[PDB]
Amino acid sequence: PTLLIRLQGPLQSWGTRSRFDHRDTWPYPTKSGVVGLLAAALGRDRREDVSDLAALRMGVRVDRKGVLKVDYKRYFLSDAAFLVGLEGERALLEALHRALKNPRFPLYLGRKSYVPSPPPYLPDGLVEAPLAEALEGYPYLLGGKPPEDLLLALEAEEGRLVYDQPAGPFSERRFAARFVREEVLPKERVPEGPP
Repeated sequence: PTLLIRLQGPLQSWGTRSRFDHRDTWPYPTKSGVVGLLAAALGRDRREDVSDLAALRMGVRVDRKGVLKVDYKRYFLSDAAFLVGLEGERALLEALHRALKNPRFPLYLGRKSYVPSPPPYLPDGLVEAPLAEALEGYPYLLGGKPPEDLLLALEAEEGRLVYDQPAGPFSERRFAARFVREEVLPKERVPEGPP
């Protein structure tokens, strides 16, 4: 029902495309960034259609915000940890689940050489629940319970616009606006981690 992935590492960078400067970063993973990673895992050529991936409904749980720093110019998120969920058609999610375990192309957290640690694959990440519940109920990515309430950023029908919805093959760089709603997730909801 919902595929969960971990985006965690010493360095990450995420771009929207109301066109975005490659030297900037969004505060948490973007739909375009995540779909790019999914496509890499599947081994898709950049010219290939990604409408099936774009149709997935995405949510982000910010387990650890990480600190905004400069890489030498280039902004990045230091030591951030994100849980990302994707809800949609089962066969595709299962294919993605397998692809993430053994990615056909290297997975990077934004800029090539930002290596994930731990890897994005979560062995128990394919949850039979809709997006919000899947994200709410997954164990904290770091040890213990979250010490404070978490940010949850959900694809929605209303809210704030972000131009990160892949609307054609990545080679064309065609993106549309989607609404993302930011909510506060009570810390008591999240089971004790790590996964």
